[PDB]
Amino acid sequence: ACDYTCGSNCYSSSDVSTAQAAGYQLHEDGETVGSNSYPHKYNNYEGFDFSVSSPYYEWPILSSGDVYSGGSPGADRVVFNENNQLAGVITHTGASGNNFVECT
Ligand SMILES: Nc1nc2c(ncn2[C@@H]2O[C@H](CO)[C@@H](OP(=O)(O)O)[C@H]2O)c(=O)[nH]1
Ligand SMILES: [Ca+2]
Repeated sequence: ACDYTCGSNCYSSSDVSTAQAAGYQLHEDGETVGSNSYPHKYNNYEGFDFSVSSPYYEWPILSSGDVYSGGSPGADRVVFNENNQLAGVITHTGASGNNFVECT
């Protein structure tokens, strides 16, 4: 069974924790990756009821199981805070335009 389901993509906790770690590392180092420069702040315009505090940061998680290193980030994201706390897993799948919805 999936720990997180983003549209048709299925993630375990281990996929999440690996993505997140990659992301937080760049963050800590003040480096970015991709044309969209990940990781970058997540404003929470959506108003998700996250249980950890802001600031929030978004980082792609890939259905391939690989760590994001550039190119298309797909639709799914991990959201972490300043404390390397998992805020949640979100996606553009099933959300209009460029909005997000949560993975279930
Ligand atoms: N929809 C949305 N986009 C945000 C938010 N904070 C920053 N953005 C950025 O604005 C861009 C337009 O959605 C996004 O790129 P991305 O979602 O394709 O990765 C996202 O990184 C937020 O709270 N909601
Ligand atoms: Ca996996």
